[PDB]
Amino acid sequence: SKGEELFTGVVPILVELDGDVNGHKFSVRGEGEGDATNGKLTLKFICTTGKLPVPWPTLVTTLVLCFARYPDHMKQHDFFKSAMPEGYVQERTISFKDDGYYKTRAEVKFEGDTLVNRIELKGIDFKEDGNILGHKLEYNMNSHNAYITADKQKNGIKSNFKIRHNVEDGSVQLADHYQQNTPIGDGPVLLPDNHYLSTQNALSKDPNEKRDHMVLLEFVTAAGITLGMDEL
Repeated sequence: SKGEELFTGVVPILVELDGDVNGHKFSVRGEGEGDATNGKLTLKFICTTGKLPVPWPTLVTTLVLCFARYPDHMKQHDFFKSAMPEGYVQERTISFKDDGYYKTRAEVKFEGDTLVNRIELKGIDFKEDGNILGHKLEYNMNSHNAYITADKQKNGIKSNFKIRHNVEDGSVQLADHYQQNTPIGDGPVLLPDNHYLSTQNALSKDPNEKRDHMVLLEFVTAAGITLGMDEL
């Protein structure tokens, strides 16, 4: 598979999200670029419908793992780029402890020269003055490692991991992610050995932006697969 060859330079990114959480509807559009050689993403997200009714951090994981940096001696475990350009479907349920849950379905694929992430999100059973609908989460994102396993019986990968959102009162809101990815096209895809992605995020604001928005810098790097015997 020559999908990896599509990520050797800097690749423009488009993210479009339609959301509906407890009947609060919203849209987000993001634009930026990805640099898979460094595992680097830089995007600016706009809530195009006005006010985002959930905290920006709760959408970070939903708003392009094909840009993770896989070390050379792990390239054969990079499912995400192998599925390109025909792309993959990314599906999650994100269960917020003692609160509601998101269900997401995304298509990540190339459209022209641009990597596009198109997401449908439905949120259900949230408390209107909980941490999510009540906007009680701090504007940041803790670094986290997410374990990846192959899903042979689906030709894809799966992953479950916990995100820990800092609450404004010092407590922590748990967001349990269950994720599954499957290719869109029928080409050959890499089924990795078990490994993890290591992720860091920096969230900020654009001074000259009055719209509700999030400026995001993200690094994703693959790890967890051992070495030792490499002399070609």
